[PDB]
Amino acid sequence: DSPDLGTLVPRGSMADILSKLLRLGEGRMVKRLKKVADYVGTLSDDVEKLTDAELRAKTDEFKRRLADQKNPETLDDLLPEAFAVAREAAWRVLDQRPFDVQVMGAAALHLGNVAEMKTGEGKTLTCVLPAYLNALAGNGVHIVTVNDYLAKRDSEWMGRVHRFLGLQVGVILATMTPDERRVAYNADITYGTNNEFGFDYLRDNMAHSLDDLVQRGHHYAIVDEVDSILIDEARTPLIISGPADGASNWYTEFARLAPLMEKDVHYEVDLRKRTVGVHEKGVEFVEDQLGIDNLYEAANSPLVSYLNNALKAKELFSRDKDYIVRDGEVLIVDEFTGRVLIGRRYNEGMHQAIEAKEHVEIKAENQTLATITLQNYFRLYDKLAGMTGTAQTEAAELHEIYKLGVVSIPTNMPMIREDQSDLIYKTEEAKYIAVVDDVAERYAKGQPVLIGTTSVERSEYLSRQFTKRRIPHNVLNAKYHEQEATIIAVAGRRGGVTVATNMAGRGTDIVLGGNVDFLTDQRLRERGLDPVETPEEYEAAWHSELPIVKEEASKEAKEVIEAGGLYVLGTERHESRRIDNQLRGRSGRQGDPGESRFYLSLGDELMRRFNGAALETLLTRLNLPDDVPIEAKMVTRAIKSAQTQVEQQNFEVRKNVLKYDEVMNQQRKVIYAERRRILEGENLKDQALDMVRDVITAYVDGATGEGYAEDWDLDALWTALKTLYPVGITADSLTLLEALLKDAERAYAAREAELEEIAGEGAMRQLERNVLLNVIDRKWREHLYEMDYLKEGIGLRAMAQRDPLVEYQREGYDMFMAMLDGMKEESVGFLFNVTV
Amino acid sequence: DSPDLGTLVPRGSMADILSKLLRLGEGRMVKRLKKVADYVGTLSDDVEKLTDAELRAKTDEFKRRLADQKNPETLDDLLPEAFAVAREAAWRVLDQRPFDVQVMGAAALHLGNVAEMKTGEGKTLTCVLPAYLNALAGNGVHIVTVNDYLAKRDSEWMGRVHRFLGLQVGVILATMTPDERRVAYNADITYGTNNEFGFDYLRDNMAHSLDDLVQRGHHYAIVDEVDSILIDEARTPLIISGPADGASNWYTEFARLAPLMEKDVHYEVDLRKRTVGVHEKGVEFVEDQLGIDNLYEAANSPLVSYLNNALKAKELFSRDKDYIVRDGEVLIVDEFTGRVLIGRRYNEGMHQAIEAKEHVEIKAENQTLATITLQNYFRLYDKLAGMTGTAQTEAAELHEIYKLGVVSIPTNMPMIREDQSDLIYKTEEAKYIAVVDDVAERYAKGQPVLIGTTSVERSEYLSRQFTKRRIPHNVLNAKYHEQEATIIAVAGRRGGVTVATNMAGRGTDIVLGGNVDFLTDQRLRERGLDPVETPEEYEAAWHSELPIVKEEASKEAKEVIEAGGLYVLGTERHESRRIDNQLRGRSGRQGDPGESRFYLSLGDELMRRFNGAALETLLTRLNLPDDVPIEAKMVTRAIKSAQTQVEQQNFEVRKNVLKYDEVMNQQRKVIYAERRRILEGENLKDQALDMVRDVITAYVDGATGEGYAEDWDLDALWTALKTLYPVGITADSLTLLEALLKDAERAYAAREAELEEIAGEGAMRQLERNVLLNVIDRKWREHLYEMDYLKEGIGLRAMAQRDPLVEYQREGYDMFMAMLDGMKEESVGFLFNVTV
Ligand SMILES: Nc1ncnc2c1ncn2[C@@H]1O[C@H](COP(=O)(O)OP(=O)(O)O)[C@@H](O)[C@H]1O
Ligand SMILES: Nc1ncnc2c1ncn2[C@@H]1O[C@H](COP(=O)(O)OP(=O)(O)O)[C@@H](O)[C@H]1O
Ligand SMILES: [Mg+2]
Ligand SMILES: [Mg+2]
Repeated sequence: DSPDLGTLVPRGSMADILSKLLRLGEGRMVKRLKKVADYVGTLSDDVEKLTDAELRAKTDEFKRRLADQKNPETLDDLLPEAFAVAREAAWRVLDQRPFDVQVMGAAALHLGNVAEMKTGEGKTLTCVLPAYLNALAGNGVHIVTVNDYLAKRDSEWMGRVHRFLGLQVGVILATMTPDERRVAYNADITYGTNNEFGFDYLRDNMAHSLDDLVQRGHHYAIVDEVDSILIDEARTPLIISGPADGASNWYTEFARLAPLMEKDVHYEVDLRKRTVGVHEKGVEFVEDQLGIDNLYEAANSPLVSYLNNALKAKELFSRDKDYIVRDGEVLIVDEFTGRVLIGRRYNEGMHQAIEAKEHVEIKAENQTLATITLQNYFRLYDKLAGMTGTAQTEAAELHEIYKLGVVSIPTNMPMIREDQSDLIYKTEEAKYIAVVDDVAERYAKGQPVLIGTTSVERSEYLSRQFTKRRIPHNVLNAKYHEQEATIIAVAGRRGGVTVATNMAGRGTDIVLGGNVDFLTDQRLRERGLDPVETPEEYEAAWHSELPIVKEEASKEAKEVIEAGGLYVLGTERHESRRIDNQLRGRSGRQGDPGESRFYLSLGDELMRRFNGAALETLLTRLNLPDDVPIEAKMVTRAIKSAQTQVEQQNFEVRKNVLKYDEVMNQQRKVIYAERRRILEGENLKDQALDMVRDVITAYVDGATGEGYAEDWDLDALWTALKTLYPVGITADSLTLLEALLKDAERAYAAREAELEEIAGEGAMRQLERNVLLNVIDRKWREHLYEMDYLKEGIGLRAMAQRDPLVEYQREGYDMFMAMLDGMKEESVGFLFNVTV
Repeated sequence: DSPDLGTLVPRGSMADILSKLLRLGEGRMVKRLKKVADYVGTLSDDVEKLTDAELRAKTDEFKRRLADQKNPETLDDLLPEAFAVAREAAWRVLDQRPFDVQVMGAAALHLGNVAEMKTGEGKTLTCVLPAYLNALAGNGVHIVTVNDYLAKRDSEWMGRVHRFLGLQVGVILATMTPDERRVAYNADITYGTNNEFGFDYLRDNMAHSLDDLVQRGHHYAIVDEVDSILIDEARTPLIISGPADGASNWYTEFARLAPLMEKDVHYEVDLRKRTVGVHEKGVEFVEDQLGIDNLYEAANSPLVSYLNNALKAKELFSRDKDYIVRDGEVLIVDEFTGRVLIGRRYNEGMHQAIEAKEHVEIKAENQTLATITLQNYFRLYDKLAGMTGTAQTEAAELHEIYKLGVVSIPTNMPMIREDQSDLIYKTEEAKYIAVVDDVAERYAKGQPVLIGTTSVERSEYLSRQFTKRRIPHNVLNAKYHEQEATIIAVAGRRGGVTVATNMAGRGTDIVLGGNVDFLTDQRLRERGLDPVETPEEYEAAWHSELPIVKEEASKEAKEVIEAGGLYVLGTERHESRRIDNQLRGRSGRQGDPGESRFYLSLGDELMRRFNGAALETLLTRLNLPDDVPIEAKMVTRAIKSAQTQVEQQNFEVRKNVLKYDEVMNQQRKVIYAERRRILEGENLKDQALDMVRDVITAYVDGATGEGYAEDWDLDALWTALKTLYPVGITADSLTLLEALLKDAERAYAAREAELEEIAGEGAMRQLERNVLLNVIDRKWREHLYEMDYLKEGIGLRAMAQRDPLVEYQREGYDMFMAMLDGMKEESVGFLFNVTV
């Protein structure tokens, strides 16, 4: 809630107004970013006149200035200086100085927006400035790319600038161990994919020791290719699944024991209150049958809950009345119509209790162990930003889900690509002869062509046609990234013909005459050089190799420009207009001439999903020859409309994935926070004592309600608490909650001192932490297994009278509260009686 | 507009009130209809004491009473008596007496409604009363059934009753010649299919001589199976198509000739007007090249138009500016977009002229020669009625399209069939072993089964199963109707197993024990007897052997009854709920016990067209086994919704077929009427002269236009007139509309006399008829070809900013008026100049 008169960088309250007018198309924000970039530009001389050592000393100066409480400075205060330094460093290291528009993009990233910068504007380097600046705070910065090849290349390439400025830079990769990740997350800047960041988030919240955590918070994430990651990939959650590792053998054991026990001798049934109470005689019976002294002595084995469930199974649920058994499944039926309520299961281990009671073999299964959606993962960061060539069409959603604004950064040079209209054909057969014809003409003239398809199979067909017309070309199937980048870096040379299935070679700019940085780096690699493993040698060869590559390139650029620039030829439409435009974008970077054009057909995958075949019937009936392009409003509408439906379907999937994830995101916050407390070694004595109180309170309550006299049930209450803790007073002594509470409170004091007797100095503090973590992990895993089934089956309730999401929340939250209550009372049980 | 107090048969004002309350479900109509049946019932003694002869004579009595201009009586007055006579007649002939409820249905038919009568209620018989009554009027009655086997069996079966009462009954069949047809249409009652009645209508309106007409008007049609014919079959029109009859060789000739002709020597071109005029020298040139004396001398060759078109083609239309040529197609392109205006051809034979000009092969083709939809066909009758077991679900459409009301006739015995709710399975596999088990159990109990499927290939798969299970059975594939009747007639016998694809065996009632009538007829025939070829002996055999047949059926019925009556097992749903119900209705006729049930799967054809796949892989994930019947308000909803959508789609196709047909139906009423005038011999001197008058006016109109002084093209006006007729006043006669018309009339009076010398009195009257019919048929055909193309392509020029149907009408009527104007111009041309 700040002011803004004569502040260069906009602060909070002004920054909002500026984000508002973004969505309204007014573009005042660009005027501002331009003012910032300009200013940074006037600091050029200051840094230009510095020594390499003196430029590197700037980092320590900034840190110093950010810790000064006598003379306070914020990252926002340091932005102009820190940018100027990074900009001059890049120039010295890479031999490329961030353009005025890169500095604009940079400031947008620092302010927490998506900078929309076209293909070829230099997003990779633009990134370095806000990354350097925010790294100074010492909390770490995550840069997200779309695959491992790219995270590795950026971290290694920009890492040179950061390491020069004295920062450490790490990557996380799929192949890396926990130890290796820990080091990478300890760097000042960490590159990686959404897969790696989120899975490490998920693993961390499963870890059984604080030493094993790999990440260190979610401070700032800059998402390269935001639309691919935050929109497209967000349709699908991150899931860790594994063996349910259930209590199958205890279920079986208690289904076996339940019959042997006798009604009203060993246990009581509250016919009315839906409840079973184990008697003194019965507790002994089970104790004897198991060779056991107390029902809570075995770690991770809640025998009380198993027993009670087996008895509830035996007495309160009737086969053919309440459920039936079909093919190894317990299936719940309704009242006295008795129809199979497909999907429903019983709760809190009751279902497994019944399965065992009906001698059903109990299913060894896989289950969810941890999840999060990309949306809720990235929502974790205190600051979020992103870069892409295409974001304005995703703006509303970026703003709703992520609170991310989108700024269109002006292009460095005037964009002059000619983007041609679709050529539409009645059949695939005809489209491809027209495509191959074009390619053949372009190739004769030397103009490099990029052909995009949408399946490997179609790319392979085109490959075969090119081969038969004798046009040499490569096919890139989005399979081997480093390999394919190698081909793409040279795709913009004369005679270039390159087929790219799906968006293959993403992230490697197709620079006319050859991508100069890609190739310099590549020559350096084959000579044994490495930005990280042999940095001095790498840098010194870079400075002499770059100028040579640029020449034998670049005069080649002159020839390609005359040939028309890069020709982009699309073969079908993608699931979105956006992705189509991404392909067009590969041509005409940095002000180059270029042309783009799609060739479509009524027999394309997309059109076949919809009305394409009807249309081709029609046109044949109208006598239009196959090789005549179609220009008709109705067919144009039909193509637009097929793609727009796929877009909308995808949007609704995303929206649904996120809706269902919110329910479980609330729940894991709580659970994950508890696990953290324990892993951190917090003193849990008070929480332990509160649970003890909480459980004894509910028991007393639950047997105390009305009548208000001796006319009550003290025998049920005493025996039930007896297994929970060593009750040390009589129902006789007092012929009440406060009484029972001091006894337990002092029985806990007794138990504590026992643990000093056994393992000494604060050993009760360690028993609490151990018991709770074990209890939370077992109970939460079990809940997850139950929640799997609930997601699935709820769909199967949908009507124009009930919203399925409401129902999933009510039942899913009920389940969660019941889980918490059970977590409490098993904890106090084990706390009192578990073997050490 | 008549009264109702004291009137037995409701008419005019009252009948309507009674139709309204029908769509409202009050059933005062049924109450009225039963009052009529009861009255007819009181007349039973009166007809019972009559001899056969006396009863045969009642017909001449009624006929004489219907004609009596002094003691007037209507069909309504005669209904009670004529019905009592027909009833008694059926009893004597058939040995079955119409039930009270059949008489009710009969009355509903006379009143022009659909009588909804359940399967097994005796619709074939019901029909005889209103058919008899209305046939008395002498105009013909058309009874429509669903195929040739049924039209022949009904005509020969009920034809016995009518023949007994002095009437002739005919059938039309697909095999019959026009002479045979004519005889059948001349009978008092005529049976046939919609195919035959409708195509006879199309041919009649193509006929070249009155001798050749087969039909004699559209007086009363009773449509048996109304829902099948007026709803279901109404989605597709009746088309007679054929070779376009090419003027192809003249097109080519004039394309060869146009080039040898010189601008401003042989012709002139008005560039501003899109017009061409052929000079004296040009007329003569063409004449000499064709060895002809006048371009109007050859009947059926409009040489003036061909020439004129060829000359427009040469001068006014430019290749690669107005049109391009592609795979020997002439395609129109716009001014300087140059893009193909797909769907567009040139008008009035200009297109062929262009094809010819470009030496494009003039493709031998097919076109519509005549059409009408079933809706417009049946709208021709003065009175319409119909019968079916299932019509109320179609009531709104019957009422709006045909003004038919729907009356549910109460059933003769209380219906007691048990329709079970559907059994839904995840996979076809599980459904089909589930089905085979039911059938096997039923077969073992002896209970007869009808198993409905929905494709030949599924019936065969089921057959192959049955065989492997050792269950003898028949597959009826809706292919050979008479053979399939033979089998179906005994399907309600013990051990009976009958698989019926689509609605196989439609029309043959599955009487428990055996359809006794069917069997009696069959037994008589396979000894050589025939209701028509051996009438006396057939009848003798019938009264003798029905009782034998009935006795041995019937004691067999009694067994089949013990076993639960007919079991109907549907295997999948049809394109409508109505049809599902037709299949169910085959069981439990006449008060019999019976059971129906469908077995469905998420894998069924119907479902695979929507979401079945998804539901199955869902259910699979919920671990629901395959043999458990799915009982979920979601899956029930899905199945209903899939069928409801196919239903709605059919309905939209039907409503579309008709709207587009309205336009062309109005055009053919006019053309058919014109053709009729000429076939009938009408004196057309007045119209001939009006045409002459019209054309000269039209020329004087165009040529005199505006400007008014000296500036007038008279030379060019005369030349255009000259080719039409021998103008006998030089334009210098006066130095104008009036004088021309008067000269034209004397030239015509001369012509009328020239014809006299060659043929004699009436010579010109016949020439007029011959010339007009030629001109009409030829331009109508051409127009039909052009409308074909118009309709195919109209959809292609559209939006949510224009209605295709409006533009179709606008363009279609425009072509039509231009066609008529063309007919007049050419007719006067031929009238003056044709060779005799
Ligand atoms: N300011 C700069 N001066 C010269 N070249 C630059 C500059 N910034 C980036 N480049 C080059 O432009 C090319 C595209 O860079 P990249 O960061 O991959 O762009 P993008 O991700 O925006 O499509 C790279 O070869 C890079 O070396
Ligand atoms: N009133 C009647 N008395 C006895 N049998 C009848 C009578 N009317 C019809 N039937 C018999 O009932 C059966 C069904 O006849 P049908 O005309 O095909 O009924 P629908 O067309 O109504 O399905 C036939 O075998 C027929 O001979
Ligand atoms: Mg990039
Ligand atoms: Mg019938």
